[PDB]
Amino acid sequence: SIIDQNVQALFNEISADAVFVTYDGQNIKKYGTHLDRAKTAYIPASTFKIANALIGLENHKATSTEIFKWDGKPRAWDKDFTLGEAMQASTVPVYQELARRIGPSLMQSELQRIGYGNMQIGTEVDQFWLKGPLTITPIQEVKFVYDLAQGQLPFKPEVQQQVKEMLYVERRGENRLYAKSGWGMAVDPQVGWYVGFVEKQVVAFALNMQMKAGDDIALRKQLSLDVLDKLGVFHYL
Repeated sequence: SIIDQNVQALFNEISADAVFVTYDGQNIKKYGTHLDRAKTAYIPASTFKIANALIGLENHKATSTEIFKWDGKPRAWDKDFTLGEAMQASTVPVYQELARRIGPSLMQSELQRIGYGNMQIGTEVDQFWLKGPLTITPIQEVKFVYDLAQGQLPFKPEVQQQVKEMLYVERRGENRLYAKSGWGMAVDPQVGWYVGFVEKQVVAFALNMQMKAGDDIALRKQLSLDVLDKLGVFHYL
């Protein structure tokens, strides 16, 4: 139980309300300073690129090799991107284009079919994950990416594999970290995400915390890695 205590003391210096959820396919565990966040719905922000990529590839609106060309309008995003490149750079305009290719009718039925969050897209097909009304709980996120890791989402296995590897961050020996960050700036309060999984057996995780303008952009990932290390899920080299 000192493992749990070590994790909790990490959050002790973090002033922002935070929860960190893990899921190993059987047990949900919750850490942080405000555990109720785990069952509160928030906008997915850029964590929604996982579901967007899946829906896009599944419905033949893009391939993982296709290049989304820069249109010359300044946005490091000022270049051509594959979905994979755009995933890691978190290039919002690229995924907005993908959403526009899917269209509101397909996006709506797909989110309903897979049961993603509250499954609400409103009237703007390229804004709903950034401004609402789409919301999802951290627990929902961890179960979602857990299924992705296992190829058990309701998509073609090849589609799940392609998106899975777009999330690949690093390996340590044989252990692999997959992750996607998010920062919903257009909502009040702002929400920060770091969701992913470690493939050893799979342990999915979701950091979910309050954000404010000026916050360190690297904190989400460093905090998450520190926690995964303390839990012994992904030890530092």
